[PDB]
Amino acid sequence: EIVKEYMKTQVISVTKDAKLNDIAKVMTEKNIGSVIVVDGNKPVGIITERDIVKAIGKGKSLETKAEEFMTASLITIREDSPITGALALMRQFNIRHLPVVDDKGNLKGIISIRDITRAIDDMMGE
Amino acid sequence: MEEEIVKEYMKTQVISVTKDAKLNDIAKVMTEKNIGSVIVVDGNKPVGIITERDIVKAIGKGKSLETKAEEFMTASLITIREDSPITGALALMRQFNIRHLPVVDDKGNLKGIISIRDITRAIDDMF
Amino acid sequence: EIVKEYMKTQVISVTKDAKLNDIAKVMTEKNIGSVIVVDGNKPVGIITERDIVKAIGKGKSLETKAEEFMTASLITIREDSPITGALALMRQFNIRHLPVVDDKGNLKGIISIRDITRAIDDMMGE
Amino acid sequence: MEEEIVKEYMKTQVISVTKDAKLNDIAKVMTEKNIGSVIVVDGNKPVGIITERDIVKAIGKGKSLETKAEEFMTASLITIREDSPITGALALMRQFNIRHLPVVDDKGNLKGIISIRDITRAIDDMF
Repeated sequence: EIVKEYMKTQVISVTKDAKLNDIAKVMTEKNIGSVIVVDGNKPVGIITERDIVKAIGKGKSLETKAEEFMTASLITIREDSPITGALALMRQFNIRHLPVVDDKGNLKGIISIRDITRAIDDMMGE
Repeated sequence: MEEEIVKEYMKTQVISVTKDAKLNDIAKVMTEKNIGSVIVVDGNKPVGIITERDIVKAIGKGKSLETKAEEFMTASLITIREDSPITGALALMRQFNIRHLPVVDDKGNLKGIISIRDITRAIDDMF
Repeated sequence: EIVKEYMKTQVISVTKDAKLNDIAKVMTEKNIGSVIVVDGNKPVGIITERDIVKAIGKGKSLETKAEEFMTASLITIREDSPITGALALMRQFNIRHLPVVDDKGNLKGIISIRDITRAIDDMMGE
Repeated sequence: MEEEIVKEYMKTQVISVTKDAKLNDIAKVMTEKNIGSVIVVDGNKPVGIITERDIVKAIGKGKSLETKAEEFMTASLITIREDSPITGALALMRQFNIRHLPVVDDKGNLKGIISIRDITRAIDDMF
């Protein structure tokens, strides 16, 4: 089983200077719970619904920039990689989400631990 | 065997906020308690629920940090008494196509939350 | 949801005087884990793989008759009944299996608690 | 984070019978311990497994009550060390398309049983 068959297809992202309220609006209209923060050319972080609640919960304003409340992270994975490969990286880098790119580097999707345990559920004798 | 009752399978010590609690204070509770939702109460009685998504949605709609709970929560008055048999909670969940139900006492006050998973565990238990 | 959509289709049964070793042979060839014991016209009990192991485990011989090691029970349910109806009977009569019959009384199948919890799993917003 | 290891998620205190144990004695253990299967060992080392179905099958094939464990068990030498990382057990399960694995110590002796559900729980835990 590969990342591609379990990741959530998603090419939308937001810049490191994007505003929290604007980010929230994108996620709401696109109907997504997580989003990759890119420093123009590459992913530099991830933002989930929990990160937005936590940011407000810590005293940050609705204008706070993405880079100030996202989970900073540079690691990515190829969509062709085995899911167990994604699991290993999430563990080693302590992250619940992985931006998924192609052989060229273009952002294709995002895969999370939920997807991993799911793929496991889908896969036996006693 | 006798019927198992909600009270013995519900998750107690749930977190709630009043219907006029402000968005920022609610986000603060969820952040400090590390939870993904809270029950909104009106004088101890459940009137809705606020999830992380409800918060993000309200912000994405331009609501300020002072927005009251009742203005952006998911409204719901569906509840089940703690003295109710397990299957009673099940019948209510099916009827309203929902996985969780606030649990109240005979006076209508919030006591806990029971989920569809709690129900199957109760079935497994008695068997 | 009704019993019929979750029960295991099965019209085979064994008599109350049937021998344990013969019962075991039927279940093995038909590849089933449970079986209804009938007193000719109606169900009078149930026999599962566990009952056969338990019978041997208690000192009974391979020749032991069905009625001597089965779970005695006369209750049945219609295949058209709602699953919650099956759950109620299993609870009230303390049994993990229910012989399923039709409007005429013919043995159609057997439904167990596993089927019930399964049907529940298959069925929502948060 | 470091890798979780089999030892911390395996079910210990499992029941085993020797490879020459008789069918009736094995059935007696399973009945008295109220379990659905036992590990068959050869000098503490796992050589197979006997489930309720294996017992019924042997009887249905005319085997007597004195039939030895090794004659009707499901033979299997696939095992995983208790010091192994969780994913190691996972890789072995996938490879052999099986949901459970006997766990042994460095000397090959039976210590427990780890299942695919234990693996997902370990994943949920560390996350």
